Order: sequence, then structure tokens, then C-alpha cells
Amino acid sequence: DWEIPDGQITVGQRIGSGSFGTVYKGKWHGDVAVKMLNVTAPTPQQLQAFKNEVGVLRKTRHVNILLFMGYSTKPQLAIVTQWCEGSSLYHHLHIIETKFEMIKLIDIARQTAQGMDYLHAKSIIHRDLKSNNIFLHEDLTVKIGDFGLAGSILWMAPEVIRMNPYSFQSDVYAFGIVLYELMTGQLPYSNINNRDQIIFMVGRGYLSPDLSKVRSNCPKAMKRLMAECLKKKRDERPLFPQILASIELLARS
Ligand SMILES: CC(=O)Nc1cn2cc(-c3cc(NC(=O)c4cccc(C(F)(F)F)c4)ccc3C)ccc2n1
Repeated sequence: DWEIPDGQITVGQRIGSGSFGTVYKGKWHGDVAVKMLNVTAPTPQQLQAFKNEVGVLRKTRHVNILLFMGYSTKPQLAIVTQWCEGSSLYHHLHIIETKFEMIKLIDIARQTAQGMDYLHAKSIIHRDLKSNNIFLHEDLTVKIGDFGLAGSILWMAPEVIRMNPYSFQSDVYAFGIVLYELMTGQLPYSNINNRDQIIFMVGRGYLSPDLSKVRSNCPKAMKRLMAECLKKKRDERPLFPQILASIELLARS
């Protein structure tokens, strides 16, 4: 069982704080990441969200998924995962501007599609895939998780922006935005400074990511796949088995 024996987890540095909880770098058979709910006594809705999160996490065992390690309920509700080395894909692309070679970019894409295909096969809809939720462990392996504590409308499919509108296809749209980030090094709609206007326009189908911005060395097949994933009509979007087969085919070139 994944219930960690009481008084074994040690929490060190606080590495993230929000309203959905606090994340600390801890110690439990080496470095771990510990997510805790700040309140000493929780709401029955909080206990349920904890149970639901452990229910999803305990179902996952794949190299491209952040490793769930266990949970504690005493003294506080805590979820323990592995401690990664490096930074998020968001950090690489948008903050430290890491210039990865095309072969490496296609690899990050393949590994993300690999983890997304795993989640979808286990009937897990991520609901918040974005480059911040894609960790580049040892600067080599994609680890997908939900690293947040709170939103992020750039990866939101038009029907999610409108109004349950979450599906395998809405995750595919967010994956298309990630491909856009990888192939352009940029976030979409960088020339618009109004949040509400982006929300309104994506939702109405007036605004769409500018594909003319993709790198010169970006394969023709990659540009096609990106456009397919970003289709305003969700039923028109390919699923991850097809996405992965498209990435693996163009990789042999
Ligand atoms: C350097 C380094 O390692 N930093 C680091 C590690 N961190 C780990 C967490 C963290 C995340 C969760 N939950 C999920 O990830 C989650 C939830 C729902 C669905 C899915 C999915 F499987 F659908 F993806 C995944 C639980 C507990 C912790 C400790 C948060 C921030 C963080 N920062």
C-alpha cells in the first residue's frame, strides 16, 4: 500500500505555495517532492479531492509520468512524488531560452505524446497539459504531472473556453499548443496584451495560433500534425495513438 508510515516524511525547503496547497522539497528514502494541504483540519470537499488525486496517481507507472510514491494523512494530507532534476519545458523554452536541436524537440514531442497516450489508455484526462506541467528530468526525459497549486487559457481548446467540455480531444489541443511552443520557441498570441480578448477570440474561433512562425527546419509532417491537433472542431482532432504514430514516422527522416 501507498500509505506512508506516520512520521517518516521530513519536509525541507518550501518550493511552491498556492491555495490548492504547498509544495516542499522533502526527504523520504532520498529527495522527494511533498504536496500538502495547508489546513490542519480539512473540508470534506478537500478530503475528496485528495482521495481523487491519489486514485488517479496510483494508476500510473510509466517513465513519462511524474512518479507517484505515496501519501500520508497524519499530521496533514500529503502526496509524495519523486524529486526531478532540471526544469520544466516552459522554463527551457520561455525563460532560459534553451536552443534545442530539431531531433531533440521531436523527441520531447514524442515523449509527451507517449505519456499522454499512457494516461488516455488508463482513461485519465489530464485537463491541464501545458509546457509548465512537462518536466525535462536530467534534461532528457519528459515527466508529465500537474505541478500547479491554483488559470492558463493558452492551452485551452475553444470548447473548454466556451462551456463537462473536457475530453481526450481537449488534451490533444493542449498538446498542439505544446508542439507550437517547441517549433516556435514562443507562446501563442504574444502580440495580444488582453487576457479577456484572447479568451473571447479563441472561443469564437476568430483567433488561432500563427503557424507561419514555425522554424524553417520544422518537418512538413510536423506542421501538418500541429494544425490537425489545433482544429477548432474537437471531433476533427487526431487521438494520441495516431499522433504518436505520426511523430515516430517523421522521426525516421
Ligand atoms: C524539481 C521537482 O521535482 N519539482 C516538483 C515536483 N512536484 C510534484 C508535485 C506533485 C504533484 C502531484 N500530482 C500530480 O502531478 C498530478 C495530479 C493529477 C493528475 C496528474 C496526471 F497524472 F494526470 F498527470 C498528476 C502530487 C504530488 C506532488 C508532490 C507538484 C509540484 C512539484 N514540483
